Amino acid sequence: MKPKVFITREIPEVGIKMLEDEFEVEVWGDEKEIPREILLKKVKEVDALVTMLSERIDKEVFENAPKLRIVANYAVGYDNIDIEEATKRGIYVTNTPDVLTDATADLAFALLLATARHVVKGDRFVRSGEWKKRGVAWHPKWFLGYDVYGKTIGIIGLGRIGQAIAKRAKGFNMRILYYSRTRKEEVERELNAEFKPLEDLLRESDFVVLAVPLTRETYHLINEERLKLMKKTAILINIARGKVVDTNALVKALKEGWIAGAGLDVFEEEPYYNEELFKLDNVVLTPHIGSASFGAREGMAELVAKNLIAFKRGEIPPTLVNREVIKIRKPGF
Amino acid sequence: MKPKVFITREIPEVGIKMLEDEFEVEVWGDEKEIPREILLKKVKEVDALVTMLSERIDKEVFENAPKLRIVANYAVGYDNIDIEEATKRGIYVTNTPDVLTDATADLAFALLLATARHVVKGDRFVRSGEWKKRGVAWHPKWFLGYDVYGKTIGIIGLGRIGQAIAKRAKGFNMRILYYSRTRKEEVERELNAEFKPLEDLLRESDFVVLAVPLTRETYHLINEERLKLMKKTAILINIARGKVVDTNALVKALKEGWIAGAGLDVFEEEPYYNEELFKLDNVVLTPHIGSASFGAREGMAELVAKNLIAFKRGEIPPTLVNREVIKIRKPGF
Ligand SMILES: NC(=O)c1ccc[n+]([C@@H]2O[C@H](COP(=O)([O-])OP(=O)(O)OC[C@H]3O[C@@H](n4cnc5c(N)ncnc54)[C@H](OP(=O)(O)O)[C@@H]3O)[C@@H](O)[C@H]2O)c1
Ligand SMILES: NC(=O)c1ccc[n+]([C@@H]2O[C@H](COP(=O)([O-])OP(=O)(O)OC[C@H]3O[C@@H](n4cnc5c(N)ncnc54)[C@H](OP(=O)(O)O)[C@@H]3O)[C@@H](O)[C@H]2O)c1
Repeated sequence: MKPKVFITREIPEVGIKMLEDEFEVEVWGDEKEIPREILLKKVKEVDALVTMLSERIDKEVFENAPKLRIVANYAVGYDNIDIEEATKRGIYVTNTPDVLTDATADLAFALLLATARHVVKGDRFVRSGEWKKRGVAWHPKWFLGYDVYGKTIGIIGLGRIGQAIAKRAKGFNMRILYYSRTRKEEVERELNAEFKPLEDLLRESDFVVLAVPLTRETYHLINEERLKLMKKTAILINIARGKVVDTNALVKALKEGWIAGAGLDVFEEEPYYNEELFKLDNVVLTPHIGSASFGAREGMAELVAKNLIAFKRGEIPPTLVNREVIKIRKPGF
Repeated sequence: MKPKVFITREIPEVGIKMLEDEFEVEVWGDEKEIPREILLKKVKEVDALVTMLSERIDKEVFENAPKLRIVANYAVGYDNIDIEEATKRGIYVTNTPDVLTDATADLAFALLLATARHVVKGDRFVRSGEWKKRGVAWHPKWFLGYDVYGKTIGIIGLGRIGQAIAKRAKGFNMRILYYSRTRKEEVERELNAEFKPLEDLLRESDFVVLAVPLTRETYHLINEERLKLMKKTAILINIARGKVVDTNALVKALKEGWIAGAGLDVFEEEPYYNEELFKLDNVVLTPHIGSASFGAREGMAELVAKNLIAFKRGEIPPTLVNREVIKIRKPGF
């Protein structure tokens, strides 16, 4: 167990214990994210790294990590890693797909329902004592929300999570529409999902759900132009990446009533603060807790360890993101 | 259109307009529920009544309503009406089943997911600016919640809404258990639901959902004894009636960690206020908004009108609750 690995956050002990028997492990345990200056210091002697989205693994990090051969992201997304640069350097990059699919799909529906039915607003009304203080038991128009069952859901990005969201949508007998980079006729057949050009999906959906990774092509995909295409009664749900949505445009759309509401788990900056957005009572916000379930956190921890241990043994990591690297340099330290 | 009807709340205009062409309609439009003294005054000359749960239609009301022949509840529950007394007097009682089934089942799942994943707590954390102010982007243990997909759901009361909840549970690939007064083998076959004695359902469920009406038999069904039977990681969801749950016992169970959390849409008194309950961050509360969807409210309004108009025409109301009354007195004014 001579290989050295530095883990940038206190992930589940199950994964740390698996790594301890194969690597010399070090784990960042401060309350705040590891400072850039300290990260550059820590990567100087490591053979492997386990990172969070908060760490920008760019060329500067690689230039300061001469022994680094594998970076395991404790996340399924990898927009925080310069994949092209890594591959060029023969550095393997892994992520945690599948093990967090159901937790994120569950949260996506939690936001869809909470936003559609004003659960957060209702909770505040009761909990604050306003309900009792005002002395009125019920009104027909109070917290009047949108039906979900039988309605149309438009999923943008029909990947691992997009499909999981579609499976749940069938439990609500919804009409499923989707727009994605790759068409999946088999999924279309099995779930009765129907492919639609982005423009038509936006016009026909009662609920628009974002499940695409952040790339040059998805950056601000949902802009002012597209928000205007959506139904005024439609709700936008984002569990993908904040930068996939033009926040200023979204806030404008909500204030002007172009759409009915939005449920967001991701933002353009994290932590995030936007006074105008936070004033709106037709939005539901969560701090990137998509994979925050006991099962997901554990699976992610075990998967990160599996990838590093497989690599140490000269095997191809199970969830390698840049497979071209294999031809550049064979696995191992 | 000589029959007179008094409606105790401003329900959707679609229903009021349907009634206007067949009855002389009067609609209570004050901010607060109609006072008892005024209700007794108003029922003196009416032939029909459209009531909300806030109105207790007991013997005292009947004794003061000599012309009353039909009471249409704008609700599916009717624990606010003395059905036995009504029948005896030849008074027809109708409710609004089915038209609000999907809205309530949707809200039930909204609470299940919101409670399991700490959506309300997360929203407060972001919205209050605490997330940004503290400057920490993410922690592995923050808002750590329970997986829903593939977990076990125990539905108590497998009726219209209980079954709707089970259909949604299949979208989450859940193991479905149920305890109800009547066994439905066909539903067991179609949804893979499994009947279980109440005690076994409580011990085996990860999520316990209440969907039974309030009766002498369901009053405080979930008491201290039964809360102790549930898993310490289980969550209780109540969209039925508040009195089906011993609130003091529930608060004790939550404070002591007997169960993981609870999502409640109904309370023992409405409006409700309970300082100890409202302090708990593992509960989600909504003000009886189960049927608060545009579609449900409209369907309910049309159904109430359909029942009264059918009755006027000497027909049996579509959703008559006390069918024994037909033999007591034929329909009509
Ligand atoms: N909020 C959270 O906590 C959380 C949790 C997990 C994931 N996420 C986010 O969700 C993203 C997706 O996760 P996942 O595992 O489903 O990823 P995945 O299976 O790759 O799915 C991504 C989907 O987006 C499609 N796509 C990519 N670029 C597109 C474009 N330009 N236009 C239309 N569709 C495009 C992909 O198409 P292809 O078939 O062509 O590749 C695929 O269908 C992650 O990258 C991450 O950003 C967030
Ligand atoms: N929160 C809201 O806004 C909202 C909205 C709608 C309804 N509700 C509440 O939900 C209740 C149920 O509505 P629904 O239309 O599903 O009613 P429903 O079809 O009668 O369903 C009630 C279910 O409870 C069962 N049940 C009755 N007594 C029982 C007992 N002692 N033990 C076990 N099971 C028992 C019934 O069995 P059987 O087959 O034997 O009759 C039936 O399966 C309503 O009465 C109301 O109180 C609340």
